Amino acid sequence: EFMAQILPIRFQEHLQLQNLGINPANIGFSTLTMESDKFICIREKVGEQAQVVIIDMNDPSNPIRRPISADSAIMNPASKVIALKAGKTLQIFNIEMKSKMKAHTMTDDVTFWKWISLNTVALVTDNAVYHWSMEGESQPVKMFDRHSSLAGCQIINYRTDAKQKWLLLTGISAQQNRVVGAMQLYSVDRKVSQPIEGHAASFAQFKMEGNAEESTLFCFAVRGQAGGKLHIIEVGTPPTGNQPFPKKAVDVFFPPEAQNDFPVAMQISEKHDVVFLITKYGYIHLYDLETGTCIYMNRISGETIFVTAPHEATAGIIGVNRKGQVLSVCVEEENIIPYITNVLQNPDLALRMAVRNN
Ligand SMILES: O=C1N=C(NS(=O)(=O)c2ccc3ccccc3c2)S/C1=C\c1ccccc1Oc1ccccc1
Repeated sequence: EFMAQILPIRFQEHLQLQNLGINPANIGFSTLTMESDKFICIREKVGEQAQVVIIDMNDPSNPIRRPISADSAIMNPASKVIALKAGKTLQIFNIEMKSKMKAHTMTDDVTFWKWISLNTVALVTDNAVYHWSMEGESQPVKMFDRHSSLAGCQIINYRTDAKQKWLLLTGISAQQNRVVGAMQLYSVDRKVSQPIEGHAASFAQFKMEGNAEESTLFCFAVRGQAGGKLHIIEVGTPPTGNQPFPKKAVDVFFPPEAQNDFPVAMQISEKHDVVFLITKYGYIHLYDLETGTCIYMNRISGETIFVTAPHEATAGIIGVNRKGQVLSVCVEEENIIPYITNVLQNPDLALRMAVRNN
């Protein structure tokens, strides 16, 4: 209780989507996308008519709404560009210039897709993953074939390292009354896949003390038969001159009343070298990227948070919950080291954080 009033985080509510004319039935994974902190896109069928709604997070009181039919709609992370699909037909549309950009017809249905950069869409079929540039004439390019361990899964995420050399596909399945995560880590250079049991993950770049060059880290969290675990590992050849990053493995805690909770989302602060982990029940956890030390845990949402993105300005995490609350969490930069000193009583981490300068 000493200094218990000083949190290491700042929680913020940004929006309530039901106050912006969004039907609650459409606030969910199949109909609402948030590919970055810049936009939220919702598909709604008002009467017999399919509509696409775009909320510009910089102008949220003026949603853009159009009678456009699509099975899925994802805004570009940065520009006023949208990808739409209808069956096997994909199109990318330049909203700003009110013009079509690119189109492609697949032979296999796309069951999941996501923007992975300012200019590339990843496409997941039942049997493969493709990357499609929004520029130029190029067709999607196959990156890898799907591993059998993901067969029949609901795909929930796809993401890459910054250099697009380490690719990660995540799915879940219902095995009796358990939700089991299955990941496929693919190395572009080695042309090798590794199946991993995991629920949520991210990549990060991290410059170790004593090294001149960044390490590419892969962090994943799982709740399996052994309970909750978080792993932080370097992937790929360490830059010449670097020492290797020692792999970290730490517990992920669930209270006794939360036996059916599990990880659903992860984002990593570039600036603060902190991992944000969100659970199905609406808990957030913070871990130190370097050591895996658990900094903080709390239940921040009464409803499941079903989509997240980096929150750029604060190097935090932003998300939408099933009632339509748009919320974020970030490090509170002036309070985190007091909290580490006096509540965690971890002066090694207090020092290491100040030395990084944060
Ligand atoms: O009615 C329209 N209203 C618009 N306004 S907008 O550009 O600000 C805008 C705004 C929001 C959008 C959301 C999703 C997809 C496109 C959008 C475009 S463009 C248009 C028709 C149109 C124009 C050019 C070529 C074809 C057109 O028809 C379709 C376009 C995409 C999918 C299906 C049909």
